[PDB]
Amino acid sequence: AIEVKLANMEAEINTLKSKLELTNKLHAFSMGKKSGKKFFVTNHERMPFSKVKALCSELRGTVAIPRNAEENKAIQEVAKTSAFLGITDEVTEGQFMYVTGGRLTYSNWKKDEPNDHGSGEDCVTIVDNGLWNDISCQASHTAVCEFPA
Amino acid sequence: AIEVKLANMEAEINTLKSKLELTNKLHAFSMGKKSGKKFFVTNHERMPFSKVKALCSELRGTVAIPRNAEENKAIQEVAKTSAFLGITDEVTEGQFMYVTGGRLTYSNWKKDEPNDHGSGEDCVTIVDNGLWNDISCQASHTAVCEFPA
Amino acid sequence: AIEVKLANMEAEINTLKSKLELTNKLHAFSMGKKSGKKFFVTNHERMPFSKVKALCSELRGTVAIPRNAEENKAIQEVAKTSAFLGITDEVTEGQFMYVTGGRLTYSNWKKDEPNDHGSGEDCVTIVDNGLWNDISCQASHTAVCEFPA
Ligand SMILES: [Ca+2]
Ligand SMILES: [Ca+2]
Ligand SMILES: [Ca+2]
Ligand SMILES: [Ca+2]
Ligand SMILES: [Ca+2]
Ligand SMILES: [Ca+2]
Ligand SMILES: [Ca+2]
Ligand SMILES: [Ca+2]
Ligand SMILES: [Ca+2]
Ligand SMILES: [Cl-]
Ligand SMILES: [Cl-]
Ligand SMILES: [Cl-]
Repeated sequence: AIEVKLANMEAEINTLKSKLELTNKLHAFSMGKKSGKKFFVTNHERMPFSKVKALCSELRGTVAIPRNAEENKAIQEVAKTSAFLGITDEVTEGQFMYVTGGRLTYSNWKKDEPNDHGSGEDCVTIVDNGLWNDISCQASHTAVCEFPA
Repeated sequence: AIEVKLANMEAEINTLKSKLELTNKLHAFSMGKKSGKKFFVTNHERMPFSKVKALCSELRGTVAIPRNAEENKAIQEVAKTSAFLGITDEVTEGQFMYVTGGRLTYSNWKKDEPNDHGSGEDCVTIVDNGLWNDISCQASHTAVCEFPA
Repeated sequence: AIEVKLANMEAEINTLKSKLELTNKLHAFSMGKKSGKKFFVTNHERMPFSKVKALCSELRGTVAIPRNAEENKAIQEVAKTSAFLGITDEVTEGQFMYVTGGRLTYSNWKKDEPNDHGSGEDCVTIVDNGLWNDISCQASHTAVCEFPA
């Protein structure tokens, strides 16, 4: 009977949706996602900023953005090496903004940074001791993505 | 036409279900699951026992339970820090039972434990060297869930 | 109704397929998959060659095979200990072949290897120098699976 088969199909699809959600929750938990907190993931690959943005966007995340000290430390831990943050002053020199919009608030700049060095630096990397340095968007640093809480 | 479309979609569905099962298999393997052994996993978050139970049930798992010295060792290495076990003596003082049911088979109490210290301690935690200490269920410890072999 | 519901379910199936693809991409990323590069994964379990092949087969992968020094180094780093490679001379003693078919191209044999020692050695393990040694297929070494670039 077509209708009974259609109803079973709806149930099969709803069951699959729920199982996929469960799979997504288990993976986030295994990646260290804390309850009600956003999480960070890296493949430890170094690449220019444009590639990190593309990669994270493709995974439905964004380049990691430290909004506070705890998150900064979490990102530093995940990365292990220098890594790009989702913060740049490409739109207007001197005004750092998050890739997702809004003016930069919390910061952890190394002493004497940002300094738009040489020909100019519009991207930001979390470096030694978790401090920040503005650097060329064309330089290759570790790709760290963040996913919603 | 319609009956054919429906049959073709039932086939796509079966294939998708098998593909998701694969994703689950590969994820567990990547997280260290050994052939024929229970899969133990943590996000390294410390919280009260009530929360651990809720979290593990939310992922369709259960709070980690060491049924023997080998599983106890496995849990010890996953947790790294003090972690709640799925065991309590909430029914009868001194009678430790698994949250999933039954009397405790294996145990690894630390010297002078269990002591039901102070106002009482009805939960259990695996601590240094993998030894056990009873503790208040309200205290916050690492959340470690288990999934079937 | 019938046809509308059937059309909706096709949309649901395609949406679910896209979501599962996303989940697989994100899991590959967390597993360390580098852009356009093949990747290796291990659960750190040690088992006989027969079991490694069966396990990787279940996961839709293959026993890790280094096609060059780069891949050889990657497998060495994932395994951490001796691990089996998808290379054997089981068919014809002395002529090592990939389990995936074809004659062994790249090789990194330790001096004096392969020597089919004692009772016989038909499988190959990448040792703690990246160098290779032929060994009994019955011996238990780390299972490292390889997935496509
Ligand atoms: Ca500029
Ligand atoms: Ca600038
Ligand atoms: Ca700078
Ligand atoms: Ca009590
Ligand atoms: Ca007690
Ligand atoms: Ca105690
Ligand atoms: Ca032989
Ligand atoms: Ca041989
Ligand atoms: Ca040998
Ligand atoms: Cl720049
Ligand atoms: Cl208690
Ligand atoms: Cl052999």
